[PDB]
Amino acid sequence: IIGGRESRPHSRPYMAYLQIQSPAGQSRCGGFLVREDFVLTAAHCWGSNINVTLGAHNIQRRENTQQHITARRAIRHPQYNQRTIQNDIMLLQLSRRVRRNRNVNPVALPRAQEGLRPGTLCTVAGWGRVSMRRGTDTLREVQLRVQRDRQCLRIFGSYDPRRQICVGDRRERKAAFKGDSGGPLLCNNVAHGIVSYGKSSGVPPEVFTRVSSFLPWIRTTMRS
Ligand SMILES: *P(=O)(O)[C@H](Cc1ccccc1)NC(=O)[C@@H]1CCCN1C(=O)[C@@H](NC(=O)CCC(=O)O)C(C)C
Repeated sequence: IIGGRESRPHSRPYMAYLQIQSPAGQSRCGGFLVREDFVLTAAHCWGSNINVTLGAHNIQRRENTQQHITARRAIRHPQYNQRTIQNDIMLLQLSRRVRRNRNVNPVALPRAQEGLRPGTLCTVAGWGRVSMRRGTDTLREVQLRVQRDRQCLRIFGSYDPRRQICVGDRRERKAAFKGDSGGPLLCNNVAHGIVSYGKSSGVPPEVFTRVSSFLPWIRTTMRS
């Protein structure tokens, strides 16, 4: 997270930290709990072995609020396109349900087909880098403004307004960045987006997967 602030500890109980493949550091992403046994994240964060940490603030410390659970299945959307980074969404079915408590609980999802007005203020959180030079050990967050699709439509070749959201005012140095992929974009306390990609500079606007477009697939995968 660039341009944000450290989150009040344990105030976003749905946040998940993903350790992808061995050794401990092969790759990292964020995610968010959507049910006691399921975490939503970005498909590009896929790995053969994924260790999910819930209840954390400082991911470099053994905190007593932390629950570490391995992902039993990592279900990438069927049409995920690694080249264009399209349909960048994945469900992680946990090997055991989390023990639900104040520090560990699911976030609300939007209703299907629910859109979002440009200009809307949303919050994104994560353990990603804060600059090209440094990272963070603790959770941070920042408020970003929803942009007109039109703007991303002209900046990123493979942008699809029906499945993605254009996010962040170029005028502010605020953005999700490396390591924040898979994290949620919370708009009025509902998880509307998933951090997907942007410019290597970290300069906004950037692209988030639009969760409300995948509700039927989400619901099918968790039910079935
Ligand atoms: P996530 O893995 O932590 C990451 C998050 C991010 C957000 C905004 C800016 C930079 C990073 N996502 C990625 O690294 C994704 C997934 C692999 C490719 N990708 C990138 O976003 C890349 N950018 C693009 O392909 C667009 C480049 C452009 O139009 O300039 C690179 C690797 C940053």
